[PDB]
Amino acid sequence: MKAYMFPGQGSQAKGMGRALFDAFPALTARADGVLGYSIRALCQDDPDQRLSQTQFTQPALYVVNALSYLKRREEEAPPDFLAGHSLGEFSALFAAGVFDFETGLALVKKRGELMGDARGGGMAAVIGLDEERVRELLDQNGATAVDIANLNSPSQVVISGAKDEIARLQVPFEAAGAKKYTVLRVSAAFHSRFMRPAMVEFGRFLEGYDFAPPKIPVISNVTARPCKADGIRAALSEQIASPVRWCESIRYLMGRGVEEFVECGHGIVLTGLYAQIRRDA
Ligand SMILES: [Ca+2]
Repeated sequence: MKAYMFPGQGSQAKGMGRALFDAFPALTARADGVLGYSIRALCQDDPDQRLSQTQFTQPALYVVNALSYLKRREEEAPPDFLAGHSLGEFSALFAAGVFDFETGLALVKKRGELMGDARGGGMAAVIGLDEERVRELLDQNGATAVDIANLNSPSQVVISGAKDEIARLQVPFEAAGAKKYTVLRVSAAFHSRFMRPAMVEFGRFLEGYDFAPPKIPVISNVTARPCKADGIRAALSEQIASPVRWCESIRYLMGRGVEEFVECGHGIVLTGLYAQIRRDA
């Protein structure tokens, strides 16, 4: 059995998707229709570093992920399971037939606007400590406005919360054995109950759409279990205010009997996470 993994923010790069745009002109033009700019120019030329601005990053990654998937479906057998990292979930649900290409793109455009417009708090990526050790350190250092935002591998965790606490935790984390601690360039403390207003707004936005049942199961970042057909809105809206349970999602699939994990989209970010999850499991 085989799973496709769709990457999210952080995996974008100038020049990405070039060959896919060439091969899928209809979807390239349809994407332009939703966005109002050339999607190819955004990805290839990266005008004014817009690719690092989340309201453009998210559409770019969605389109490249979606076209990467369709290329794979022409050339090899369908996957048995799908999973996407944050933005990646939207491309996973597109692949599963939950919504059409345009709808998915409209949803990520809105997601990018909400997250770009978000204010308050920050985030840091931590390499070299497990979840338990991270939780212990937050406690020990009195960081009661900081929580775990991403569980990406057994040694890769993202934390999220009050800006001053995110700053102050760096040295103690490094002294505890973190191989790297990097304060991220983001608008706000994503993936905490802090983002509840954005969650509510996105949920209400999603009421205006009509979804179809997934034809291939999609593992939710919120639950680390397959999305229910009647729970698409909760899975997508609550995701932005909930911890991203990526490591658990991959372990769930391994426990189900999935042996092959393939990254579907630009880069090798999820491939590297998979190597670490598999090495530990
Ligand atoms: Ca509806």
